[PDB]
Amino acid sequence: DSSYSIDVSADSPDRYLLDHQVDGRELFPACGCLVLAWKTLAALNGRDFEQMPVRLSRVEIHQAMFLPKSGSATVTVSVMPRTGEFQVCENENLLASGFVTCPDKDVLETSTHAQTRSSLQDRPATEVLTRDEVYRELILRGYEYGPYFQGILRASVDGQESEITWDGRWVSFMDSVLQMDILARPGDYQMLPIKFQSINIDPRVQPAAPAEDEDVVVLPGRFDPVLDIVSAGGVEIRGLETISASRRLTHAPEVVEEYRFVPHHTVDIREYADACLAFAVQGIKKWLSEDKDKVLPQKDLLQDALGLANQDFISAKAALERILKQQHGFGLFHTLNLAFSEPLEIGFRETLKNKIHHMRYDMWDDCLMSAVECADSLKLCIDTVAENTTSHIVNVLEAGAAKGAFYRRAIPEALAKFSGKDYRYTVGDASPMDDAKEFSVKTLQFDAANFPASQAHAHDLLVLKWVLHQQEDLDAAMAGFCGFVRPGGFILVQEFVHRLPTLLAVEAVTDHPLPRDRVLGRYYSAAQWRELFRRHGLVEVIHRSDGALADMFLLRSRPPTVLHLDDLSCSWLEEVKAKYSDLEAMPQDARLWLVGKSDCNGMLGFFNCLRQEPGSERVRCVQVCGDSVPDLSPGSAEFKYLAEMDLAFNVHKDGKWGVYRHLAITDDQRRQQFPTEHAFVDTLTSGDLSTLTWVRSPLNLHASSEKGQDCELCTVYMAGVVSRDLALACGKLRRDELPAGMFCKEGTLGIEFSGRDTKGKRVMGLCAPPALASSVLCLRSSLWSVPQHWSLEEAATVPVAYSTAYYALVIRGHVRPGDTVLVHAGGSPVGQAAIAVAQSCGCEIFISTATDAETSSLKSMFPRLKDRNFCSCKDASFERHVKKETSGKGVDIILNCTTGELLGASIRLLASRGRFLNLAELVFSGSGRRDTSFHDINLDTLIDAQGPEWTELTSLVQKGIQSGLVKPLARTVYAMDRLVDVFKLLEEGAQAGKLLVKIREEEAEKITLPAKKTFEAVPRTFFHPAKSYVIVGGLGGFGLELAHWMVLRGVRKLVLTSRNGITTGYQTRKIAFLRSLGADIVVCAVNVTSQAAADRLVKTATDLGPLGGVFNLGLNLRDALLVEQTAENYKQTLEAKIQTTSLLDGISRSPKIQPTLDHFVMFSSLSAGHGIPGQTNYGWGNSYMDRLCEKRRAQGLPGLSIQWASIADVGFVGTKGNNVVIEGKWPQRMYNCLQVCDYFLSQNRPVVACHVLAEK
Repeated sequence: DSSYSIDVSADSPDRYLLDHQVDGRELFPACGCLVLAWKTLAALNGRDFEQMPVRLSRVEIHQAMFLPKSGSATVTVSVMPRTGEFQVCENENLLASGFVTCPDKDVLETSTHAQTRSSLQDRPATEVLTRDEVYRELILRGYEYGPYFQGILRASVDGQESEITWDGRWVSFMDSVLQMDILARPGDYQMLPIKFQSINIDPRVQPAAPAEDEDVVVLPGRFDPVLDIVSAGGVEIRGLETISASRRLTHAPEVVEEYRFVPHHTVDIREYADACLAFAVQGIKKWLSEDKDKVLPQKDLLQDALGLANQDFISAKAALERILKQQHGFGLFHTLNLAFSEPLEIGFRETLKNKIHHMRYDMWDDCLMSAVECADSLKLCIDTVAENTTSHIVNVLEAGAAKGAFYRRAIPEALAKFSGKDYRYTVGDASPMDDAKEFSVKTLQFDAANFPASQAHAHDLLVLKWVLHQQEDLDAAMAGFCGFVRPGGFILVQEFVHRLPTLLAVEAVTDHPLPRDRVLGRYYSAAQWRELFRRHGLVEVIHRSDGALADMFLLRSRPPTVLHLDDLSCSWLEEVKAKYSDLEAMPQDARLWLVGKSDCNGMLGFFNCLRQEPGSERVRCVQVCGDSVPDLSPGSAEFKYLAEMDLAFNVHKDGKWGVYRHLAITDDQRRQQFPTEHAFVDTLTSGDLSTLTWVRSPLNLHASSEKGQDCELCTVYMAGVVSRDLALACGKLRRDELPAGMFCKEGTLGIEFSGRDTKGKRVMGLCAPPALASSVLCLRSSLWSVPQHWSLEEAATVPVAYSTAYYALVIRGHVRPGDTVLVHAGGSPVGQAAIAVAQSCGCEIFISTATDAETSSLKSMFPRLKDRNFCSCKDASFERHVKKETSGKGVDIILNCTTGELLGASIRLLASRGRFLNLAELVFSGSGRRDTSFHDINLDTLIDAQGPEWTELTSLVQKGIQSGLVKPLARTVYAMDRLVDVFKLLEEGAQAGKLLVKIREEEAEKITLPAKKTFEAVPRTFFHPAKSYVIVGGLGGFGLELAHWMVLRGVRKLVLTSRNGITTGYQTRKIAFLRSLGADIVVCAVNVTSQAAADRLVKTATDLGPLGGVFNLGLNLRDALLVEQTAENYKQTLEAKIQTTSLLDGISRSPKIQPTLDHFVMFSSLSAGHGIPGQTNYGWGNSYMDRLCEKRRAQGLPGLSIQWASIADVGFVGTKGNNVVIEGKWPQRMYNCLQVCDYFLSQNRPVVACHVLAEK
């Protein structure tokens, strides 16, 4: 137990160990455990770990320790003297094991140690990867190494020849070599090493450690793929079996949101409101009729309310009870019932008020009170305020916080999503507000006019939720509120207009009494509210209603210079550049009126970026879209109406004035299952059985034609489920473990199926994985015709069951007349199939049922079975029974299906020349029966590799079907929408025989067309393999990864267009990999700027195949403030987005390509939505692209514009470090970006956005 205490403090040597990060976690590298075992062996043998050649074999990695951010950890090492079986473990959980020894000269076997010349230099840059790209690949996979572990200086495109930087530390060097190995196997899944085969270290031949001044040593390293052996300097790693991992998003969830032009102006909420009004009216009538003790608070007020409403308790109570019954959250009625029905004796006020205070928490979340404060309206109001205040911090004050509790929904749904505009929010009310502790805010207690002068004019947004109908002197209270607001600030008001008597019942208790325009002495109408706002220097900028109770208003405290940027050739650039400095010298009461009315006027993004720059505060943008162009000439009624508000972002559309704002997309909308003609079940979050759901299938795209062999598309009617499907869905069996040919498939669940083939003839059989689906593309060789007298509910049981039975007993077991067959778990369908086959051959069968009901059922299903041929599988008793009944010889064919100690017991029953058919081996190898045989039976491999054996098996099962041998087993049909329960039951072990899923009900006729049907399924994104897609500028950083994802999703014909073509080595490696996946990548270098260039591009695409999509990913970054912006920069930036986009749009809507195009996509950036300082070219380009895509969708044809915040890894930000924050937007990962893109490609919205917020 040579314990090692590692330390990771600042001054400790091992600080570098914190550089080995894997998805934002400081994992202790396996190389560390290897080096620790090396040192332990060296110490135990009286040697130094720098001059002792070592060899670690059979190494296996169990767990990965998480290094503390700062502190120390303990790891023990326990090696055996003779065998050298080390065991590196910490605390109670083992980390790694294997054997470690010290061999003689015969330690290294590669000869790369002797080699000293590199030769990697003087090779064209197009054929060598530098450190930056070599580690860009690995960070893309998920390994994010720090500078100390970035121990690779150069690599070849083949990934074979490479250069390592030796600088003393052994762990860094070993992890560099392992990084070489990982680089040798491309992909997109976070590979995790588990088992090695041989790690030989020979420090003697290794070059000596550099001194401090001798910089580093460059060591050559080579990876031989024949044996899969990576050797650099003095190390030699071999084997490296690996598994997959499910990644771990390092940041907060991506905030998907759709751009939309938001204009200014459960139970049916109106019905709820009306019913509650009637209930309140009758309850007030009851109270007035039962007011003999004169205890009713302000009886005159409630009499007035009842009289105004006028203009049985059981009846209305039943009305509201029924309306509740037919139906989330119902608060108003519950509180009203509590209030009306309560002992009204002396002291009523305080007890009832305390009860109402208890219930206020539920009262907030009511489907009538919270009917107007939907996420949409709050986000609209808050973002309007945010983009109309010139400051990095926005102040918000909430008066009467206790009554309203606005923050409840304004902080976590409209403020917490702020990016680049910090929010300072404070509450105020005479009552304590400790309940606001969770939502961190500063408490400024007060209430009226005795208004704190400390915040005299230091607020931008004042919140008035149900606090405007409580004051008496509305004029003075308004004067105080308006004072509370900075000039140009906003006020949020939420009031009641209709159905006042209801909730007046409540206010008469909980609210302060008031005397008595004044509707009920306390309330004002909508028009009256607007009059009140008008009288007090306030213009209502937004008005939202709910039609029942509540109305929200966002109000603002009230020689123009127009500048029509109608031109799109950047003459406006010079015009505005000259006219915009004139604002600075001008007084602060004058603003610049930028007016844009063009076919695709792009001012939205341009101004969004320009706003950040200094001196832009007094600049107003006016975007005009659509016809009915408003009169924007100076002196026009529209212009007076606009200046009455003076809003930064004002847009016109459909004849109404609104604002182009972002709106969040709730998870209820990211899983809206749509109807599709084909679908297959899959697990969204791999490893969880609670997420199984139906996803659209690529067959819907008429991709049913398979190049290999001839295939037939069958319409499934009854899809079976096997233990294999559970093993895959749960996560016990990783996808990559499946045979090549099933890993590239669409899904991986379900094999058996049965239904009508083309022309309708009923068939059944196994197939590729995507069988548990509403349609399957079988290979025409795995199809048996359903006989008569066999309804499809029964044919779903023969396959897999009898297939495995025959394949085990006959094809491989070769059971003969005689011999003894031990069938474990005779209850399961495979057990019964094996019983049938074995009894057909005539052998003696020893069954091992688990329970007793299974024994009775089997005995009643098979007459010839006696009572001596049964055992108990649950416990290790079957061994005794089998050995006693068979005279100790032992059985011959053990169709075993158990594991663990039961497996050892089963192995200890096998007789000489015995065949152990393991359906699920380590113990077996140590057998003592001499001539034996062990057969691993995995039907998946046979299904994939349909050699002669598959045809022979098909023939055997068909011949059996012709006879009476095979017959359907016990079946348990489960409805379609019961996948989670079906899989859970399959996990439990209480499965009743077989398990099926009824996709479609069988019809009377025995041969007919399968009719039509639509299935609910979450839409995925798949591409037609016979089409061609162009990725303009796809050769950059994002483009390449988008192309790899595309090729994974089915694209086989690509045109990666770039400026100069292939320049670096990373592009060449990516091209080679994509072509290795079996795709046609015709890289061009056509800078699309004229009709001829685009025509040539389309000619290339068509020569590849019919054109289907165009993913424009080009960009040009000439960042510079508008005060010092040159026409050349604008031209160079727009020709990358505007010219190319316009030409592609013009050429893709021609008659010859329009009916074949479905994926016109333009990658944009948020710089058009949220602005970036001094990047107006990017903003104008992005705005134009978004407007073009909106026009496209309005006109038909596909259209899409995805606005990104910041992509990590690939971009230059990834090279400098994927942590730099811009406007508070963390650099988004890649795979998360790809998943968001996957959702975005298959949803009908013109322009969308996606950004990841950074920890403030």
